[PDB]
Amino acid sequence: MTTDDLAFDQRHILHPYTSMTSPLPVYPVVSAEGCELILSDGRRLVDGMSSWWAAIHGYNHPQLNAAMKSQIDAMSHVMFGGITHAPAIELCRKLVAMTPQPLECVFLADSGSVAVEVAMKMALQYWQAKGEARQRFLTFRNGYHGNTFGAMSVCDPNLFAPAPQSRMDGEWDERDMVGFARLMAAHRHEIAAVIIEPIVQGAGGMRMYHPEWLKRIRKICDREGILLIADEIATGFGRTGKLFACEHAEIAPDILCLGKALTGGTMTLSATLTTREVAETISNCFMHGPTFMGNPLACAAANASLAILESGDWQQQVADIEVQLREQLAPARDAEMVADVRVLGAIGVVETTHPVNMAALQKFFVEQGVWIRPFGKLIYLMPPYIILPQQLQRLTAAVNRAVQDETFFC
Amino acid sequence: MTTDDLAFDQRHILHPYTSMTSPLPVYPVVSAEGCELILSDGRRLVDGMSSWWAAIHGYNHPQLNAAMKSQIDAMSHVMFGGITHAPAIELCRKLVAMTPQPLECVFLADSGSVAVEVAMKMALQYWQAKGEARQRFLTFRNGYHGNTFGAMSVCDPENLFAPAPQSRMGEWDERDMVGFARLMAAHRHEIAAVIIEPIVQGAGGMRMYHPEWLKRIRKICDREGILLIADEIATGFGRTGKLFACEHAEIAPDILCLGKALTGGTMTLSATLTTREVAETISNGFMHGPTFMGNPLACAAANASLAILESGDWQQQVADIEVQLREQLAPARDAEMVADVRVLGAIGVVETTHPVNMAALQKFFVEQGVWIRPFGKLIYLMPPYIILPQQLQRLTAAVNRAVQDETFFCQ
Ligand code: NA
Ligand code: NA
Repeated sequence: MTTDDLAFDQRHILHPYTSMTSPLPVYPVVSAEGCELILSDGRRLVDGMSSWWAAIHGYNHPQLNAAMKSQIDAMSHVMFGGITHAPAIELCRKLVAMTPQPLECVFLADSGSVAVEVAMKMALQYWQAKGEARQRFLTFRNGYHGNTFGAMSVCDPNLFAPAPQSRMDGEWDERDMVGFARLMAAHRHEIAAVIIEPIVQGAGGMRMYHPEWLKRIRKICDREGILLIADEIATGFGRTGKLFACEHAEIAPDILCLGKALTGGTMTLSATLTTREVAETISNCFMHGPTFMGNPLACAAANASLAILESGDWQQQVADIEVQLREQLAPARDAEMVADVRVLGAIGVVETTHPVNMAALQKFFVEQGVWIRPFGKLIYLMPPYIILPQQLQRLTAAVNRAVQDETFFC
Repeated sequence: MTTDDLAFDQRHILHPYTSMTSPLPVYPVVSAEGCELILSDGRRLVDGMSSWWAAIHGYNHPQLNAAMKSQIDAMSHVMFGGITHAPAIELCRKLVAMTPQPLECVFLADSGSVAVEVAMKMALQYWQAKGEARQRFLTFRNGYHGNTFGAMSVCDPENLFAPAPQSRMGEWDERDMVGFARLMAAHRHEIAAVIIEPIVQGAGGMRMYHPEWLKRIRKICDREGILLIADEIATGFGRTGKLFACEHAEIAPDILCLGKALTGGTMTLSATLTTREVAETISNGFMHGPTFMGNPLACAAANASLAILESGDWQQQVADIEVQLREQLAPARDAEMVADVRVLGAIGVVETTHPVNMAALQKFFVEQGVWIRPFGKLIYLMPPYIILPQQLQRLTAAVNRAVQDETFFCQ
């Protein structure tokens, strides 16, 4: 990559959440292996982000590589309309078996937002088939479910209950419920579904709430006849310490959305699983179909990623990561720029009192030989499960150092 | 693929537009090469669909394959936030260079529907930035722009819907404009953008209309200061006989959407291009970012796919496909089940008077050693540009056979 290459990027290529008139530096990566990103100039960086949740087995993993290459030798893509193939079947089997008993019907899609839209369309068609006037969704404030038109309608600015005040680390307080009870009482009759991110509210605040909330929501839904949609696009596949974050409340949703880590972070794929009751009611078809539904290559990558998780090794890896993050992020509770430190599984969050200075903190991080990407008042880690203790220690040392003074804040 | 495997597919895997209470048969594909799909039972089928527009170079293409394998060797994925990489830069260079001059800012995304949602959002953020109350989109009836909620608000039934373009790809009839002008006069103050598929309305009826429509729409938008969104997710990359269908009218939109054939049908990827005016104007007031934005593997596949097109061979491959389709579909105009026949580039459409029987028709095609996937009252062909004449002949003969009587119709 030349500097002329980098100039073209600034002038012509839009990047996520960022100006075309004031783009900040972007770093050129040429390759990646294990837990390291390799920059154009040869510098190797320990990845603390898993490229946004997804790369749980890291990069250039031999099992993912082999599977993707083999699939390419067979066929990279073929349409799913009237057709089926081994990768899609092998994947859907693993998905049905690893999720709660009632979730046995699979709608594969391309992106998470699209998987959420499918979930919403599923809830709307469901009630319409019963002849009921239910077009409204009840969600939490601070929630995040995607970029698209429908996904945006249930995002922190339908009906919005307050964000869950009670914590995963701490105690349950009953006052938390008053707002969601008030909303449901007033609206039980027009509500099609409650859509929520279980335990961890990712993009909306990296909040971790007490599992009693999920227990409570599940019973209220059962009682009123209302559908529950669990958005696990960020939480699935072992990130919070359990395979799926719902397991934390011992509950099953009516509709489950998955993505990000599904393919081991090699390429995009998503899935929306539901119950037979929902799947059959709607057909009495579900009106949906992305062009690349069931992509064999993305399914093959996903199958190999799940096979690595079938060993169970991730449980110990994630538990170890949890203990190391708690121990090593704790000192930050004492720095002047930190407001809160919270860990669950392989998620380590240091919330600050003032917002960060993106360009400056990013450079500091790259200088430390680590890749860490902050947003707002949050400096967080979500590393790959195969990260070595030495590598994890480099990440926490860098975070602890960043919050030592106001050099990198505002 | 065992039978247990096939049974699990039927009871647990949703397929596009198709019931889970009354599922219809599906065919197990184990591999694909050239212009052929290979079933589990060993049967080879000539593909007439390009896996819905996308696989313009067929399957197991040695150049596409080596490119993908090489990128997997470097890295299949890395986040695009704060990071850039060779595959995305090379791709955006090609996209900017091959599209009309004003289109120079690229937003890479995953699926077509998302690319469209991005365009709509751009149009809204834009007027908001200029401080204009503009929240209506004006579109054509019979349009298709994707499956997400925003995309559906401009799919044929609050937005404005002008009558479906009547003049055919045919002489022009000024009366065709009455419905469109009326809406414009009444709501010109409130319209954020006009959004249409150029020349070919795909999923909404495989309709083929007159390029004068684009000249007029471009001129009217110019005059009122309204944004023009051209959805070329289906028509892009040579399909209609020109590189982009907008070329038929030698017009440039303010916003351009691309997908499907962008990667040569190896994996999903999409892109929305717009002008500097739009990108600078939503910037001095863009709120979008899919997780896998800029995915290196998909970008590498698109680079190798665009490199094949760089040779220019598609132009004559498509011209020859068009001559063959017109000649070989002509006999369908003598069949009792046909309502209309129309051809443009490597697209051949036989519209029927009654809806097809999917299960029965699909099986018939498979027995003829061809893969053709109809829908509603349309039996159409969009083959890979590399299809051999003997292969295209097998497709057109199967279509002609299918429309001779009631057999494969209704249900
Ligand atoms: Na299950
Ligand atoms: Na251009």
